[PDB]
Amino acid sequence: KWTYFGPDGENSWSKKYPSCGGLLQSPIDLHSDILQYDASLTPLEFQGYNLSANKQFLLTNNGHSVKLNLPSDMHIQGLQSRYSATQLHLHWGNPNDPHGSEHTVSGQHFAAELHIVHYNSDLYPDASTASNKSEGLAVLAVLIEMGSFNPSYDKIFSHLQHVKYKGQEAFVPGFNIEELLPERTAEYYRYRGSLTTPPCNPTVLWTVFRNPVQISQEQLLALETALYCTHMDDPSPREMINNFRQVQKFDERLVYTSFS
Amino acid sequence: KWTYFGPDGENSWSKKYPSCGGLLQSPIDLHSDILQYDASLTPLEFQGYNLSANKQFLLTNNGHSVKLNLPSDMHIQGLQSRYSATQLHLHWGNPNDPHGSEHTVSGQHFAAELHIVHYNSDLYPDASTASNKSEGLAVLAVLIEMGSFNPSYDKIFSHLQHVKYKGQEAFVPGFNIEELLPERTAEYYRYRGSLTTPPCNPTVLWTVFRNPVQISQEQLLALETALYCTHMDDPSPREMINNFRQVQKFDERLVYTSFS
Amino acid sequence: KWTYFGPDGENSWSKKYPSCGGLLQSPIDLHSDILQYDASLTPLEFQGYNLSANKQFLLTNNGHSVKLNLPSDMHIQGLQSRYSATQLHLHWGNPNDPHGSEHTVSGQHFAAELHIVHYNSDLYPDASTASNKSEGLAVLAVLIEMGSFNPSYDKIFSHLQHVKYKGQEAFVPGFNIEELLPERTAEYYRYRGSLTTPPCNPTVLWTVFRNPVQISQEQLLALETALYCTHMDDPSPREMINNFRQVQKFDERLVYTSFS
Amino acid sequence: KWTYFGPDGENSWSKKYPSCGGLLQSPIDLHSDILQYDASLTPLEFQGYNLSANKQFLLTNNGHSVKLNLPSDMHIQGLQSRYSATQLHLHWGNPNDPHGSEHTVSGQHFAAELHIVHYNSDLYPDASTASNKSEGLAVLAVLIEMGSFNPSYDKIFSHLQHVKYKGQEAFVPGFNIEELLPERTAEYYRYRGSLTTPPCNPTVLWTVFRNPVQISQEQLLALETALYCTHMDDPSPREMINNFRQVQKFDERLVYTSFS
Ligand SMILES: Cc1cc(-c2ccc(S(N)(=O)=O)s2)cnc1-c1cccc2ncccc12
Ligand SMILES: Cc1cc(-c2ccc(S(N)(=O)=O)s2)cnc1-c1cccc2ncccc12
Ligand SMILES: Cc1cc(-c2ccc(S(N)(=O)=O)s2)cnc1-c1cccc2ncccc12
Ligand SMILES: Cc1cc(-c2ccc(S(N)(=O)=O)s2)cnc1-c1cccc2ncccc12
Ligand SMILES: [Zn+2]
Ligand SMILES: [Zn+2]
Ligand SMILES: [Zn+2]
Ligand SMILES: [Zn+2]
Repeated sequence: KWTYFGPDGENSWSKKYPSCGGLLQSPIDLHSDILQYDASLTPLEFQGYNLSANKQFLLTNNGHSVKLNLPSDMHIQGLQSRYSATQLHLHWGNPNDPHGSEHTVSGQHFAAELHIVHYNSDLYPDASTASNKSEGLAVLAVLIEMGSFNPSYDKIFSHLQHVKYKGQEAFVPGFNIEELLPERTAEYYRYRGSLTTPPCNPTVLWTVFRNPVQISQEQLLALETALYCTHMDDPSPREMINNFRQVQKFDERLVYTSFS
Repeated sequence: KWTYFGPDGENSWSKKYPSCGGLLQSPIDLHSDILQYDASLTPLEFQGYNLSANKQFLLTNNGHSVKLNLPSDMHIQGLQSRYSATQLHLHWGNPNDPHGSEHTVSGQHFAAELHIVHYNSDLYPDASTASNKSEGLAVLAVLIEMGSFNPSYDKIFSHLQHVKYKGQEAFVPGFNIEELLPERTAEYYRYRGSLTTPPCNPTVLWTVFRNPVQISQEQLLALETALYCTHMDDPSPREMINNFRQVQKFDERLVYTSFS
Repeated sequence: KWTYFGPDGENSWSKKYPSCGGLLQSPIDLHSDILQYDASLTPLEFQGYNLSANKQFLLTNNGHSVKLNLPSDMHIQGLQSRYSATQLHLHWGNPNDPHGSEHTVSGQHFAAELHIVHYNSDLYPDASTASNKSEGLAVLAVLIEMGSFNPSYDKIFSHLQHVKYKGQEAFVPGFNIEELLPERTAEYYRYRGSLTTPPCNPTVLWTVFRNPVQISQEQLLALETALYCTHMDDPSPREMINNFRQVQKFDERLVYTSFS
Repeated sequence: KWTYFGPDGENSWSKKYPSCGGLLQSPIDLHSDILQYDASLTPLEFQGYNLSANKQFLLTNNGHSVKLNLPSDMHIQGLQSRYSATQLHLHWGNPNDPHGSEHTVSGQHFAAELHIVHYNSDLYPDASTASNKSEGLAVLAVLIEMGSFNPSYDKIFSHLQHVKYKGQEAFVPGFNIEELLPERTAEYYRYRGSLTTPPCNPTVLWTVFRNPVQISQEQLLALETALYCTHMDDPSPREMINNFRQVQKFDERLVYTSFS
């Protein structure tokens, strides 16, 4: 058991999850002093992201985020190995302070953040295996700010009232996950990091796109208010808000950019 | 044993010091969504801050920071109690990333941060018994930015190369401590928080001045490069750099401002 | 009554020493699939390793290796028990194939290997008693590759031409044993294993440092050609070469690393 | 009784099978220091390897491997004597660590290894007579790696669910065995060695082909998960995994290559 608030909150993760107090922890603040252009970074190519409408995909409240399962025939090209998709999920703040991205840029929090998790499907049979091993995972991160209505993000958010509580589940018809990504995917930040939640394994290769996406005022408030961390009858219900980790120390180490 | 790096670093403080994973932790990011103007916040008066030039004051490398002992006849006027000074010390980054303040403003790290530590002398007989009790401590924070040489700060910094190693001490002739304070001390952020180092006692009334002071690049580099956490003859020395805590979650609370 | 070649070689050790065909045998091949990061592995401290230069320490050819006796005031700090030093020795190949390390990394042999042997002095009165008992021993392993001359190793290797035959003894003045260790001793592999020689007791907590040291081409050749397994007057001399065990099966088990 | 794990495992083979602790043991690591080009080595020709589809060949789980019986009208030309076939079988690792070849190349384990066993039909009347006599046996070894699906190897793998336990047998229709061999069979390593299982007779002339073949992830996982070392009625079942011998010392001896 771990939470984002109170006694089992993130300063206490290291007790049961020692890696949370270990190496290569994420997320981080992306600022000029630790950036470095790498001319050899190539654009990712996104394959099998256009999910068939006649198929459906499981959405789950896992008590920490809302999660959509993704098929292993969905994959990224442009890394050392083929990585196949396993799931995506989100991180957000709260109505009084709607800044709940994990990564920050020059000290600025965005409204929210999308993570699309992949496992090394050349080396490893499944995400389970891959999660605590070298070269294990590749996570794509999209920064989300307030703006115009996003019909693509609403393909997820229109389902939130069916996964209000921990353990609940709902099917979503296939849509084009590539619509979730920003402008000019070629431009990104890349560094070696970790899971941002327990167990905090340092097995993730991070790609954070430079350019944010927009969702409406209304869409963001919906996401911040829809969900609970607790089961259909915990005596003490807890709202799912502020489900992001504080940025970590990042000392004598480098984040590589595909832009100058 | 605690540090700012490695297995004894801040994510693991909670394992030896339970308060570091509890409530009311410092430091924090000061941003609009959690600020509120409070016109009842009156100017502090700084009494006995003009230390006798004929007296000397102990400077010490304690392995975590550099610390100057302060006399009990030094005190803050204008709080519910009189608070008497006990010591001051600093926090800083590193030459490759010179942004090591503890508190941030709108996401932005300053170069360094000065802390003038006081205890409630009305209620308690010394800082020791005040430290972990209600209304025990008040800390004044000055944010420090790189720019102009600062003669007053140099009355401390000129002694740095003579306390390079843990346990070493020097004497500092009395000078006017009020000269370390920024302009318009009437303007400040106020909130209830904690020590930013173990034991992380949540017993601190924080006053962070609105306006930064400046020190020279040269002053900053001396601060960032002169000092070691280790004793003189340790075969493997460790540099005293990045001795600041990351900002903490601050939800469902307000910081009060004396300026609008 | 055992060798590293022919009928009394390692496939036959189990006929004379039951533990050599038992569980938890060393050495092993260190490869990604059986590695796991463990943030709980903190740095050892090497205490009393700076041996008095006014003292001398017995170096012996015992017919299997060259051995340096070590004082019991020398010890490892940072394990559950104190482990006190008893001897160090080496393992090597031969000039025709100079890859005689015991542990391998991703299949690759290094030139040679140093073992520094310690016993659990909290639990047990001497190394003799600890040798075949629970948590009895702890061995530090340094992988040795051929490269730059090493003055510290030469404090040993300079005496080799005076212990050429079995039973012969020389005195080595005290020097700093820490100088035999590599860079970044905080980085290591840890696993539960056995003596690599008869009687092969499965009582050893192994720490293999991640990073090798270098010794010169000339130092390596002296190690591989100076010593004999036989007594001086024996008309049939056998050269002390290839005195390393092959790697053992390692299944249903993990090696824990302090690095990722 | 002998096994690849625990107290009857490979370090104990010598107790009842003396030759396992003897001369000329296999397998070995093939690395530059012990290789020598030999221009007189000629290519093998493979005769009667295209087995009639109208005949049947017995597949058996023998408790140590899966074996396919072969006819003696299958032979190799290109050695000193005609060698005629008796069986083929395989060696493999386990799902967590899918590296179970017997021979290694520059320290690298491949996924698995195929052995095609032949006996000297010029000198001896049958494989049994030949097995423990001078010039008795010749074994071809093919190294196997993860890659594309291999429909030729599936002519074996598709019958595995019929031989899950020791003693169980199934007939396989003839296919072309030459389909199991890699590209450029003319390039190979040759050396004098032994059976890699008890009784470890030193009577094998080994040919290991330079180039590996590929099978899919699913085929390799199939092979590693299908079979048991124990009978139908064993109360203590054991999965058939890691059925490969560790590499042997190879001192004062040469492997000859057909390529330079
Ligand atoms: C692949 C995976 C990612 C995650 C993630 C946690 C946090 C992230 S995030 N915030 O993108 O860094 S991804 C959690 N669990 C698994 C996972 C998936 C499937 C089986 C697992 N078995 C053991 C441990 C973890 C397993
Ligand atoms: C009051 C006090 C605060 C602190 C502080 C640690 C960190 C801060 S900071 N970073 O301003 O929050 S203040 C350290 N020592 C004492 C202190 C001062 C004097 C005597 C003490 N005796 C026992 C324990 C602590 C004593
Ligand atoms: C504790 C010990 C380990 C060893 C070792 C044999 C092999 C290793 S190695 N290759 O590090 O695994 S360490 C040798 N001698 C002693 C030892 C040391 C001192 C007294 C002894 N008395 C009886 C038996 C052994 C004694
Ligand atoms: C059973 C057997 C195994 C082997 C082999 C055992 C291991 C290998 S391998 N792993 O290719 O080196 S080949 C060779 N010939 C025979 C053989 C085959 C047929 C009859 C026999 N009679 C007596 C002894 C051996 C006989
Ligand atoms: Zn995430
Ligand atoms: Zn402070
Ligand atoms: Zn040894
Ligand atoms: Zn075989």
